[PDB]
Amino acid sequence: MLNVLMLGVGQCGNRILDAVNRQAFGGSRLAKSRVETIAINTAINDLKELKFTAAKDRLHVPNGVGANRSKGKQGFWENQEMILEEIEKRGDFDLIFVMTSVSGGTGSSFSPLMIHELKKRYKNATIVPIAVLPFREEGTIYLQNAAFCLREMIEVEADGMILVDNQYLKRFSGDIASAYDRINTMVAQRLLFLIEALDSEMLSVTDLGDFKTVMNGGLRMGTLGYYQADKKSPSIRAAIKNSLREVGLLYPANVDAGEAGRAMIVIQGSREYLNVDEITKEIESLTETIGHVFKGIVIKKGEPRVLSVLSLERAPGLVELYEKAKWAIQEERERKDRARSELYEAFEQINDLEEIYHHH
Ligand SMILES: Nc1nc2c(ncn2[C@@H]2O[C@H](COP(=O)(O)OP(=O)(O)O)[C@@H](O)[C@H]2O)c(=O)[nH]1
Repeated sequence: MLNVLMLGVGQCGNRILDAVNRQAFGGSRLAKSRVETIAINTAINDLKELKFTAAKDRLHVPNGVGANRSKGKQGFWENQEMILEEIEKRGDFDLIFVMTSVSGGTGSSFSPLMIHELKKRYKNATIVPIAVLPFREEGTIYLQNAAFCLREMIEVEADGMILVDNQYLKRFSGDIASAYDRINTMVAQRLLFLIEALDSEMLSVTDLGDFKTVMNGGLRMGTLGYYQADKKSPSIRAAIKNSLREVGLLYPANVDAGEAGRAMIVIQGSREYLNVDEITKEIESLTETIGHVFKGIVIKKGEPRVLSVLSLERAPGLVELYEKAKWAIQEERERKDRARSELYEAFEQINDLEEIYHHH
């Protein structure tokens, strides 16, 4: 009943979309809503490396952006109609995910621009960016791009934003390909669960209302939490708590500290595991630390799993990111003053030397 569009923009966005398509193939098999996916990139090598995305869903936008957001923005304007045309060919959508890193040149610049245009064309749509944050010790440009991208995302007034923190989720040491795969798999798993949840309880598109209410609360930024219980311990209470603890989140929000203002908790699993009274009692507990909590139960054969959609009131982790971008930009300037300073100093040294020379 739900028309969903997923747009993976830039390399990171492309790879997340590919993980979505990967996992979606498995979901399709079990089945015995329309979900469109477009991977958008200015680098054709990236689109070539995709493995589970149909050729028709790979959109090359000609023309080198690198990590230059200015060039990215220019690139978008030059190809804006072509990009939007590709989207409009696929009909109407009720729900749009725009997936990108905030640190590159293509994803981070196209995405806020694209959302602006999409909001005009699909006024009734729920449009949700999935914003992937850089590794802590990624370079200066990555941090700077991140800071300005996040600003534009808020400015463009989408329906909230799901934060994905590469640093917190970072695994496999120097094996960045494995790190990306773990992260991308977690994002895709959560998004697919989210879409399933929204689609199964749906009688009308206005049923996206509660989700929008959460996403538009507080800072208008949030994240997804997740926990799959095992057969041994199917406790819903534990399952609910574990999806709300940092280790369960895509971004390390501290729920116990009251950083989350709103939440949607979805419990999915075999009917025999689902005690409505118990679930209700657990949700009531959350209102201690979380202002408004909505809940959904989805019956589907399996050991229970929980998805949490959190909305943030506070995000100290993002402030830390901003300060590091700031510290970075500044250090480059001081490095340029010390060079001018030693050069001025050298000239004064030479003057004394020449003056000593002319006196002999
Ligand atoms: N989680 C995740 N992060 C990625 C992936 N690829 C790149 N990144 C991160 O995304 C940022 C680079 O942006 P990228 O999408 O590669 O640049 P773009 O193609 O110009 O938009 C850096 O912070 C990378 O660490 C990926 O597959 N998964």
